[PDB]
Amino acid sequence: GPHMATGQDRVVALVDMDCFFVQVEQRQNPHLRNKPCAVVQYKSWKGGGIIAVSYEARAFGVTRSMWADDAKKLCPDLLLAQVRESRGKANLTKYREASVEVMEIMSRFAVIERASIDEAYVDLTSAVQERLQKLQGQPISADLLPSTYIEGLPQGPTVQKEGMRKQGLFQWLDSLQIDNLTSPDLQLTVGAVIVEEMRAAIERETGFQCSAGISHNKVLAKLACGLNKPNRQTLVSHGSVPQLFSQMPIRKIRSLGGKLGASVIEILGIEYMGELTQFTESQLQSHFGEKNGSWLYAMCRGIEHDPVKPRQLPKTIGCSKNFPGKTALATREQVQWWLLQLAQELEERLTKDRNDNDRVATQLVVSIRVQGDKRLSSLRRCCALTRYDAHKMSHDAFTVIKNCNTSGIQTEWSPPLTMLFLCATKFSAS
DNA sequence: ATTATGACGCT
DNA sequence: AGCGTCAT
Ligand SMILES: Nc1nc2c(ncn2[C@H]2C[C@H](O)[C@@H](COP(=O)(O)NP(=O)(O)OP(=O)(O)O)O2)c(=O)[nH]1
Ligand SMILES: [Mn+2]
Ligand SMILES: [Mn+2]
Repeated sequence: GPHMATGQDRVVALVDMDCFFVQVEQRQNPHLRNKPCAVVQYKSWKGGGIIAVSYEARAFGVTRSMWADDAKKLCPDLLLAQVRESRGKANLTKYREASVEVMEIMSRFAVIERASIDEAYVDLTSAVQERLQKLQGQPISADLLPSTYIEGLPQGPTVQKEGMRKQGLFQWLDSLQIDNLTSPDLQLTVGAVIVEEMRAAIERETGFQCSAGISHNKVLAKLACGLNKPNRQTLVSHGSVPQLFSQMPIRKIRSLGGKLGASVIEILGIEYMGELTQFTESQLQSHFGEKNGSWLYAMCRGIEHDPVKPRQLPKTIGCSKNFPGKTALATREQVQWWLLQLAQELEERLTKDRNDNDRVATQLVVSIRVQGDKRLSSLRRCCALTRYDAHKMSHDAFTVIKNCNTSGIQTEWSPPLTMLFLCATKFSAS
């Protein structure tokens, strides 16, 4: 009872940009704004592959992973923007720079954890304590939460979406105890006020809209963020978890969408996250390992301890290109030329990183895939990265992979390569 | 012939 | 160190 810690110590937010690459292209080209729009890489094969979709286009069924030609079948008026091509490959520099814009704004409010190109976690615990001190017990006005949904409300005792949102927010605010500076629900609420301010700053200063989740940990904040996209934020309280999880398919929780989640479902004969509560911690550890079992036991009760890492910058800088079907690399000249192209992009990105961020990578990872292997990587080899020189990096990558070529002929490469990947890692302050 | 990444766990 | 998983 009283000693049963409830995972309510922290306030954590997850901010995720809406259809990010689409918004970057819509800012640049006003003709794409408020239209069914998608971003594609390449063009020749099936119109190119879609990686981002505006919410207008999603209404027609357009999705990530779809070929543009098929998307045009669903939505003939779909507008398309192509990712830049440099040195023969997709070049994502424009979106990385737009990402830095957003991350720098977020960092004004709190130390952030960059989780991807378009989303970051925020530990708002301390900022919430400060704003609570300033409030002096003043209640929180619904006017300060103009885009916030409270998950699970309204309940009990109404036709429009905004009306439902305000109804739920009113129920939430009317139930709040604002004389208690340690009430977790009050803390989440103040956290949501701060996130409204953060999202307002992002849109004012970049033109980009985002959604957000506010809860007591990273997994619940990420799930919350998804509930009311786009351009809205959602508060998931500790108390909302039993109802939320009672119908939540296990695969919706981050990290359970793959083989482990499928094993949970098959071994335990369950479907929803809430069903996990009936097992003991030892039972779950016995099926899924000590770490996974402890994580599942806590997570199905809304409890998770993974910290928001103080990390605004990526830990690695990498360059990769697939060579599918008949484009697979089958000569030594080909393999060398593409290693050079990747290494030249890598050198450019690394040199800009060193100038911006006062650090130097010290290890080069070379990964390849060979024809007939379904795995992502067929082989990974590291070597030393001592100079930011593309010619040296590509020569070193060739040296570490060249023993892969089973061809007796010096010129031919067999079996052909379906992927090259260069990744700079193990950064040190310079 | 989804593709270009990036994070992290395991042994 | 090299490989596998998860993500998207
Ligand atoms: N190159 C590449 N980029 C990708 C891929 N998948 C996503 N991206 C890029 C393009 C995406 O714009 C960006 C962020 O990924 P999300 O947050 O998962 N999707 P979004 O922000 O579009 O929509 P939502 O409003 O639902 O969050 O990552 C991929 O497979 N490859
Ligand atoms: Mn996004
Ligand atoms: Mn994202």
